[PDB]
Amino acid sequence: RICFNHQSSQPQTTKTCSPGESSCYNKQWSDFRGTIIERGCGCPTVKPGIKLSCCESEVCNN
Repeated sequence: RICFNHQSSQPQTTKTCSPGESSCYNKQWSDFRGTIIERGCGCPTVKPGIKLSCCESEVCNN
């Protein structure tokens, strides 16, 4: 699996996940500086106040 791993609206970058990892994620939250969108491999656990979206297809997390 290959997932996007760039932050927000910055230029696209991708990452090849560990073998057997089938998910990608999109996490979004706000902080004192602005709105952040983090992307990566896997499907992390839900943390309060953070929006999370997981998908299981190639570069599915834009």
